[PDB]
Amino acid sequence: MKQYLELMQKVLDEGTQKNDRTGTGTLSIFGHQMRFNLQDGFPLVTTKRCHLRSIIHELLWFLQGDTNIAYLHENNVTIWDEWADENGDLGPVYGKQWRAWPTPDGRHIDQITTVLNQLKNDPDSRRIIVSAWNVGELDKMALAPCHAFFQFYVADGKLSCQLYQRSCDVFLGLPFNIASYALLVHMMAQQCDLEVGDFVWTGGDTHLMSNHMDQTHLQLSREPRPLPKLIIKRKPESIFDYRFEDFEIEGYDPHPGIKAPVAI
Amino acid sequence: MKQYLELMQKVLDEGTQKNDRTGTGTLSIFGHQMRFNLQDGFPLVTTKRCHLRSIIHELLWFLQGDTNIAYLHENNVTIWDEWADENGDLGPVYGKQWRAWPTPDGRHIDQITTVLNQLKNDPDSRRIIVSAWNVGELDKMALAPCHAFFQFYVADGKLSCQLYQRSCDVFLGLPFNIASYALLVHMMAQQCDLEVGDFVWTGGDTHLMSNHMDQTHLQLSREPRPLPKLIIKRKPESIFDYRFEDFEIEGYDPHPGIKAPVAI
Ligand SMILES: O=C1NC(=O)N([C@H]2C[C@H](O)[C@@H](COP(=O)(O)O)O2)C[C@H]1[N+](=O)[O-]
Ligand SMILES: O=C1NC(=O)N([C@H]2C[C@H](O)[C@@H](COP(=O)(O)O)O2)C[C@H]1[N+](=O)[O-]
Repeated sequence: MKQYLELMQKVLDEGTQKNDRTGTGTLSIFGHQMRFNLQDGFPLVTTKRCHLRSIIHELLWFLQGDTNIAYLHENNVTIWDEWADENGDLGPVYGKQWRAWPTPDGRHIDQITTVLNQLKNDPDSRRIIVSAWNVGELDKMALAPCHAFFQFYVADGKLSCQLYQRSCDVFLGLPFNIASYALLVHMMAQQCDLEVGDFVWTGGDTHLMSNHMDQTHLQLSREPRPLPKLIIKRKPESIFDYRFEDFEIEGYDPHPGIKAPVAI
Repeated sequence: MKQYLELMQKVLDEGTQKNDRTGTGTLSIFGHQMRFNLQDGFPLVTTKRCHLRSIIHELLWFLQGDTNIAYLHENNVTIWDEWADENGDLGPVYGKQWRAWPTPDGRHIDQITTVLNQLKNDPDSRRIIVSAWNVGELDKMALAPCHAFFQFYVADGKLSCQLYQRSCDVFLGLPFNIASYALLVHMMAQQCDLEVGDFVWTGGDTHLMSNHMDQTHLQLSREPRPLPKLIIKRKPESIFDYRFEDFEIEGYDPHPGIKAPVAI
């Protein structure tokens, strides 16, 4: 996508050399924002093939409040394996905070239901927020949430969403994060009887791994194809009742996949 | 300031009419980002006079973890009066969350010290964050934090900071929020022996009150003057040992003040 390739070029042109915790260098910029009109099409990167199957399953898993990879395994989704312990536990990561944020007084807050209530009963609210950044539980998480904080917004029958992503691997992480939040906006809009508006992506440390220079050059040579169209085949009675087969992507014609290897 | 006046014009040109909880209309946009190179000067709005005295005292009060207005009163700062109860209590707002975020296991997390540790011992960290968005304590706050979440970043001996502000009154609130965070970046840089980099402001619902049309037109007619220079007169031994008189602003020559009235 146009916005994505401009970010990619901007990191190459403007990134400063920064070490990360792996020891691999990165090229890094701090602070960037992009916007996707969801009425223009589903924002799935076309300049390299992205397997949507994993994105969907992960999102459904988040919404269940599940932090054990067992569900992902039933479906042969392995994207969380490197972080899981022998039991398949990740600690209180994303889904746990979305659905069951623990308070000092013994409650567990369902942030997803809260947001649905607000969208339905107080759509002009400037407080419609989900946070995964639970300071008291960070130590226990396999890793700190990258996509940390998001806000919904309703104007003119349109649902928009802004994500604050503290840390972003532009090559491996970003394509997947944008699709995942766009899908969530579509499910939220469906459940609230609203139209989709904008997805606004905001980045903190937004970086390319230094061993991804060739892959980045390769991708930047490719021309974006038209965006696909997301189809939702049914309206469940709840945001928690979606199933994998409810979603269809139409018109997706990507350039071939690019493998990007990682250091250990 | 240039960036500020462009935001102001952009809300007028692009804002949609949105009601708020007061009942006053707003003109609102969702998602905006601006950047201030702090080496170019202190970002205090010149196209209307801003009284820095209040900004400073409020910031020192935040850093104390104090949520009772008593300290502000000793100094005849009244900006929090409309929200305080008869005892002068605000509930567990900003300062309480910065200095003493309560965990379910009975701890209180000092996020300011945490950030200082990281800046000194692990400056490449992509997790150097302070959040005021404590989901379990929102109900008890006089109001939900507007400036909710911020991230620090170190590259090339320069300290940058990004603020996510969920809700922003462009006329009354914003000038004051930018100065307050720029001052914090200067104090943090001083304590960590770093140079100042960028302050990146990111907005959610960014709005002008509909009864501020005349004041906005007036201000937009004015030409920005050069930015002032911040002077810190001493280096305290701790981020908690700053005093009002440690700060001086040099070269500040603003156009006259503009009063903006509010509905009740
Ligand atoms: O969804 C995600 N998107 C991402 O881009 N990441 C990336 C950003 C970083 O390159 C890395 C996390 O490392 P730290 O930022 O050091 O925690 O993983 C994180 C990630 N995740 O852990 O789920
Ligand atoms: O620092 C601040 N900056 C701001 O711009 N505000 C503004 C944004 C809104 O116009 C209003 C808060 O109302 P809600 O967004 O409805 O909570 O107050 C909030 C504020 N504060 O409460 O400290």
